[PDB]
Amino acid sequence: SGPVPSRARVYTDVNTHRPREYWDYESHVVEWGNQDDYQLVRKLGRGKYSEVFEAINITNNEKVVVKILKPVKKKKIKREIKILENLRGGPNIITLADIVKDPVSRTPALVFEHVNNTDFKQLYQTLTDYDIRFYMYEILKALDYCHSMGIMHRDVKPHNVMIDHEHRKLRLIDWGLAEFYHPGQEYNVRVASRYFKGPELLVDYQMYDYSLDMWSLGCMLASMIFRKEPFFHGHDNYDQLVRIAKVLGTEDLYDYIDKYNIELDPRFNDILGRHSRKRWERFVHSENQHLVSPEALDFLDKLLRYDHQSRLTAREAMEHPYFYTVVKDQA
Ligand SMILES: O=c1ccc2nc3ccc(O)cc3oc-2c1
Ligand SMILES: [Cl-]
Repeated sequence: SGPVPSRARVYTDVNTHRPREYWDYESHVVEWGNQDDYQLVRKLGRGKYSEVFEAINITNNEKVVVKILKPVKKKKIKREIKILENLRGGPNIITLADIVKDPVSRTPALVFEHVNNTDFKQLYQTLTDYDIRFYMYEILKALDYCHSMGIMHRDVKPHNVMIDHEHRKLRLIDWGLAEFYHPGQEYNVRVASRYFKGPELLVDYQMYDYSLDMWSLGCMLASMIFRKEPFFHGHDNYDQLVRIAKVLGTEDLYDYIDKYNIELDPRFNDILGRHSRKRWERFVHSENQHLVSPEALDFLDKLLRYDHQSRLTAREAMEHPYFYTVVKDQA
């Protein structure tokens, strides 16, 4: 019969009402700077798609971050570039400073404003309940903006959230997998990290939307409040759904399949089986009690849903009682 089509509850036609140039990144022309304006100081870390270095700008002696892209299809490079330019200036969004071509490998290398190289994974152990709500609110600002700009991150994870805890700044990075949202378009499910992949990715439902980022956010929230990184610890893409099914229950799962008429892989039918929907009070123990609250659990539950349309939008999430104390202090 085929899968039931779906659309985004919010920011649905935002790209349609914008000029071609905005979302048609293949036609985007790139103005290239010179690497002889930058000197690499030290490697900040390696990656699957790029190498990252701390660098200095020999024109104003300003510290920057250079991301030397590994060989990948031209349009994917233009995509990341265009998305960065479109989201530039947004709340908690990383700032692409300059676009440069490397002398040695002759590969493009994005230059970003220098942000305190503190990863979200290391700080997890030291976060108080308030710090969690605060930074989750900050991420929600970045997510709501890019969603409003018709852009899905498709790779939300702690490894992609830089935070300057000293000044309480936060930046959402790595937009290399980000894509523009168009109503009706079927996308590639092979995105994001395994532990943060939403159900529709695991069951191969290609017509997803902004809601994908909300699931990944839910996975982060769970890991923080329950002190379990990662929360859903699957071995592969099949086992990942099983780990989820053992928590959210198999009942809602097959109903999600039924609703959108999803052709489920025969493999799942053997490993899924039957599981009840666990209460969140189960994952609570003496070490994480101070992070768990009735407000937290209610908010977390509204993120982790099989049905992507059932998940809260980025704006709705910011209106949840869980952030009441945070919104107050900011005013
Ligand atoms: O201070 C930093 C450190 C690493 C960074 N890695 C990035 C990777 C991708 C991207 O789009 C932006 C990035 O910005 C960074 C800023
Ligand atoms: Cl229970």
